[PDB]
This record gives sequence, structure tokens and C-alpha cells, in this order.
Amino acid sequence: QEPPPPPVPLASRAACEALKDGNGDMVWPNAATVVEVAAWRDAAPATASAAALPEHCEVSGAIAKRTGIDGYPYEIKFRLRMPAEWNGRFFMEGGSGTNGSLSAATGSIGGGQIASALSRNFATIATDGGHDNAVNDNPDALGTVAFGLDPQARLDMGYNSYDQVTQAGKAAVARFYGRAADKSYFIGCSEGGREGMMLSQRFPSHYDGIVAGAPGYQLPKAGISGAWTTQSLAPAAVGLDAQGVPLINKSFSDADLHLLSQAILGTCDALDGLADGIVDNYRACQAAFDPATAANPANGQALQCVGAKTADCLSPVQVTAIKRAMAGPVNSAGTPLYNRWAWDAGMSGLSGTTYNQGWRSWWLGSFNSSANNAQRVSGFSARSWLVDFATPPEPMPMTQVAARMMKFDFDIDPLKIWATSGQFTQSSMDWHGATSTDLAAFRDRGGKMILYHGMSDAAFSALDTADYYERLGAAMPGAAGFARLFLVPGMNHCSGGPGTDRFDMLTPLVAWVERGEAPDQISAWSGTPGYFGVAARTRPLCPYPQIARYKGSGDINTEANFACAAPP
Ligand SMILES: [Ca+2]
Repeated sequence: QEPPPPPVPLASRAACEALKDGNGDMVWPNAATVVEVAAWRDAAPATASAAALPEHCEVSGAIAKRTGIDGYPYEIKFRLRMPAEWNGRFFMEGGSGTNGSLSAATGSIGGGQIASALSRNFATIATDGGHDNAVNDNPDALGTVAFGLDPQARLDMGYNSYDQVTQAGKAAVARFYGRAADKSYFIGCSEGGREGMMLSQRFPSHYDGIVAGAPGYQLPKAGISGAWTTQSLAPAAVGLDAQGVPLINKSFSDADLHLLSQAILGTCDALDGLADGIVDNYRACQAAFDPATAANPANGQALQCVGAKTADCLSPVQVTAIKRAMAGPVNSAGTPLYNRWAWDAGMSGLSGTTYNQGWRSWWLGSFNSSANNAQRVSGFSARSWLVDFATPPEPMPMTQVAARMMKFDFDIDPLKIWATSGQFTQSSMDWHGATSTDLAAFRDRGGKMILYHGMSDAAFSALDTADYYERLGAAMPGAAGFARLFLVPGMNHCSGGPGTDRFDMLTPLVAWVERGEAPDQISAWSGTPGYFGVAARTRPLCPYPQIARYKGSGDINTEANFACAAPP
């Protein structure tokens, strides 16, 4: 990487193939880098779901092949694509879930977009985070979360993998093109959004522009919320699963959640000036809505049943349950362990005859099942907390996860995300958390960050991202000059819901970093406009704390008739 280049033309098939082990003398930043593929790829035409891919060099391999203390093989996989015709920009996409998979690495920009970064002639890279869902699938350690049994695999998942992969990709770019990238960009959602915030705090010089959507920047606390919502909803459950755990998925039918959503709309929709099915004034909604006293606007009666349950009311047990779940977990002293959640119409939604599953899948699960299947009851999120974030890890059969969430002790078990034990020398909050508001180094070198978060996200609370942004603004006056937050009413986790959940985040990110154009609004459209009975709906996303306000005339489904403003 330092020695003279191979005597072949740059940005060519020959320069591409010379990157493979034994085909040249490239020095990688990590001496344990093994290139397994270095292949020239012809241009690929556009498809119904993807933009055309230019002719490029594809490089894939692994870093730091080793054996974990669990006896499993571990390595950091990467896939890199460098177009023959390059715009001089470097791009890394974020992960999802607990990672463990290696994407096509064409540079996803999220927001339901058809275009990839590679389709825009970026050089693009992706990683699996340091473990492999096919290899590190341990049936005694809850499946694909099994990497949590190895301390180094935890560190790789928290920060080290993306650091190693960023360095390797930049080194390959400089060799293949003969020059370093002019600017580097990172875009991720969920776990990928946590990765973006981590990079801005831990490795500020890695990327110049960062998009962090629905960022799990306190991901080790998600399982604490999950135990809380599970125990809060259990009194409203009907029936038991095969292990005797109440069926949390039966606590609310789809029709029940739509009643809740409609009551929220009755209380909150017009607080922004327009009864359009979207709660733009989320702060005013949180101050006004209480399902224990709110009305069902369709029958004019209280949402909470006075007597027996009917299709038009929610039982007092249901109302108590969802209120407690939305309040957030606390210890015996009443101290919050995570954050509270915003009431929003995207908890439900109806398009044709299809009820929105995008909110309820996280805490409740699908209603039509005799087993628990929520992410937070027995699913991936609960499993990840036990094996990946609790220290020491707590492997167990998948049949026992839901019962463990039911017996979760909020004075004892939350401490496990701050603890170390034996060879686990860092806590999960140490290696996975990204809570720092010290972004001076990132800002001072020209870094720009766009955050976004759907209000009806049940994985991570949009209000918790807002609280981080408030802390950032207090710690760094003038923070809006380099970091802005775009909350999306009605939107669920990274996509979906009765809101404008689709948007091109890369175009304004490049404009901010390279031309100094801060995003005063970001255009967005609904992927499911049927939620509003219309063919399309476009709206501006507004920088926190602004919200969209109707101008008073014109099509309510047209972005041009809205502007960003402070709440009324
Ligand atoms: Ca409204």
C-alpha cells in the first residue's frame, strides 16, 4: 500500500486483479487481511428494484481470522466495489439486526430508495460485523446471536469491525485509483444508525458525512424496555404459549390498535393545524393524550370500556397495560432505565384491508399465532440482550427466553449491561453504546450528520433520539450547523407506516458536506399512500424542533403546500 503500484493501468481489470493475495504486493493496514475475491464486473442494467450498476472491481475477503473462546471461527468479512468511472467519493453502508450477514455491498442509502451509492459511482463497502450467521449459529446460545459468547466478537460488533473495514477499503481505494477519496460517507439505519453515531464519536476522521436513521445508540437498554413491555402487557394477554408464558400477542387485536390510533388522531391530529391523519405536533400530542380518558371519536364515547369489552372500546386492563409499556422501564426507586415512547397514529394504520404490522411486531407480535413471537418477548431482540449485552452472557434454549423476560428483575438485571466478568473486560454499554455528545473533532474537520427517526418506531424511541439531540445542542452551541435531526410522524422502524417514510438522504448529505448547504427541509414521500386513501403523499421533513405546517391552501398531499415551522 506503501510500495510502488503494480505496473498496470489504474482503475482497470489488471489493477483490480492485482489486489488479490499472491497477485501483487499490496500491504494492508491490518496484516491479517486475506483477499478472497478480486474480480472485474461488467455493468449491470437497471431492474424493477435497483438502479444500474457501473462496471467495477469487486473485492471481498476477511480480516483477523481466529478462533473464539467458544471454539467457533471468527473473522471480519468485507465486500468492496470500486467503479471504473469513479466520482472520487467513498461510501460505507451500515448494518441491521445483530449483523452477521454480508450484503451485496452496492451501498444502500435506506429510505426505500432504488438507487445505490455504487449506481451513483461511489466506491462502496460493507461488512458482517465480525461474525457470520451461517457459521456462528450456535443452537445452545440462541442461534445467530451466539457471537456474544466471544469477547473479541463483541468488540468487533461494537466498533472494531467497522474501523478495520473502513481502513481496508480506503487502502484498496488509494491503490486501485492512485489517490485517496476526496470525501467519505456513511449511511445506516437501526444498528446501522448506531454505527454512524459511533463513528462520529469514536472515529471522527473516518467519515465526512454521516446519516444515522433510527439509531440504536443505547441498544443494550432495548432488552430492558422489552422485559418491561412484556411484563406490562402480560395482564392483558389471553391464553398461554407452550411454556406457560402469557400470549403477549393476544393482548391487542389489530382492530384494537386501530381504535387506539384513531383516538390518538382525534386528540392530536389537528394540533398541527390540519386533520390529515398525521400527528406533526408530537410534543403537543404527548401533553394531551391519555387513553384512560380520551374519547373514541367514532361513537363519542370513552375509549376505555365502561362495562364489557366491545369492538369499539379498550378494556381498562388493556389501557393500563399500554400506558405502562409506553411509560418506559423504571427500577424500584422510580428511576428511568431507558426512556418513554411517543403516542402516535403509526402504532396502527389501515391500507385497504391490511392493518399495519410495523409497530406491533416489536412488543406484541402477530395476533394470529398460538406462540409468542414479538422481538421483545422471545424474538431476536430479547435473545440478543441475553447473549450479547448481558455480562456474563446468558445462553439458554429459545423456549426459555419469554419466561426470562417475564421474571426480569429491574433492580438487578439492568446492571448487567454495565458489568464486566472474566474475559469480558468491557461492558456492553462500553463497546456498543454511542451516547457521547463530544463531537467537536467531527464538527471541526467539516463533518456533517443527518439523523432521522420514525415517531412510531417500537424498536428505539424517537423521543430518546430527540433527548440525545437536545443534549448535543446544549453541549455544542450552534449544533444545527453540523448536525440535524428529522423526526418522521407516522413512520415505523426504518420504513413503513402512515407517514412519509421514503427519502433520498445521500443527495442532501453531499450538499451539506461539499457545498455547505444545510438541509432546512428534506423532501419525503409515503411508500404506502393507501394509509390515507390517496395515490401519493409528499411532505417536507423538518429539522428538530420544527414541524411541518400546512400553508392553508392547495392539495394536502403535496409537499409544496407545507413549510417547516416552530409548533403553533
Ligand atoms: Ca395533522
